[PDB]
Amino acid sequence: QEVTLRLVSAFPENGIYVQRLLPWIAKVNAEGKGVLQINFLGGPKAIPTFEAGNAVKTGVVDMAMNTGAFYTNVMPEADFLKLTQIPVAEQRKNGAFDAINKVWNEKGNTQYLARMVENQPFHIYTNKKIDKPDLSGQKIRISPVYRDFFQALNANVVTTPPGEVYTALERGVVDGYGWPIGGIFDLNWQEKTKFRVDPGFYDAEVSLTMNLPAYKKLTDAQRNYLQKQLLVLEAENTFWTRYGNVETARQETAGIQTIKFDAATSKAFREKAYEVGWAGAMKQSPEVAARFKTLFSKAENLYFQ
Ligand SMILES: O=C(O)C(=O)c1ccccc1
Ligand SMILES: O=C(O)C(=O)c1ccccc1
Repeated sequence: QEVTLRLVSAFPENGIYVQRLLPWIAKVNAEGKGVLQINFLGGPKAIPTFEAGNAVKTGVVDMAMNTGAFYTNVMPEADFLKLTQIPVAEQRKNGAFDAINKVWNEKGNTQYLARMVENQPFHIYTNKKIDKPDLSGQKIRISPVYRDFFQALNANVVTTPPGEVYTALERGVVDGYGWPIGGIFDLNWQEKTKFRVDPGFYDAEVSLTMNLPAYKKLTDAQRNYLQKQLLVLEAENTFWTRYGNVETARQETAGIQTIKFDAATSKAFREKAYEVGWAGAMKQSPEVAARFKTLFSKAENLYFQ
């Protein structure tokens, strides 16, 4: 009657995302005895960051906390969730959530369960000051989130998982990196970060996913309980707006300088991120990308303007 599901984190255990995950697992377990439990396996030391998506697809683990940016090896469509401009509660009402799950099911043998990070724009962080929206000469650490935009800004790019960013900065292998507004202190990157470029762009996606067979094997009661707890997790996404503000102030206090462009240049920079981001998605998966685009836009922005 009680099922135990094995869950891995693609992010380091000392980061904010695992700090959010563990109290939720604790609640699931405390309230789920006799019904459903989650066995947290650990972070990248258990399964490498870029392998967690495949581990879920193949059932080596039941569940993961991960970003689609880390499992483009399963399906390139996985990276598209950075382009959401409505929050997950609204995605559940407008068909976006179901559309995501349809693709994840078919192309990845994966059920898309919940989004536990949103309202976290991405930024360029760098040690080489710029005064225009261009990165010529710079070598920047990335995941797939940033590839299209940073290449369009003339950056050289190199892929690393989050746990190798500190080392890349320490060795001076990169001038900078992409990351959300929040979290740069968790793995001590502030030590080697001089600037953050504004504005931010896209919206970070960190979600829970599950092996599709394992999801289908749940009893109705187990699935209903899991769903209740998944919505409980998402209801706490109000945190992210607070965290963004605190982290922005924390960077200023730490002496990280904000690079700002004028109003027109800033507006065009964020527009460019979305234009090239969607153009890349469209090349990668025309039908899925086009469909997601119509479901991911703000209600106020989806028609003629
Ligand atoms: O820069 C990354 O590693 C990345 O892709 C990501 C995605 C979501 C949240 C934080 C980082
Ligand atoms: O709201 C905060 O002060 C904040 O940034 C934070 C960070 C981690 C846990 C709790 C709060």
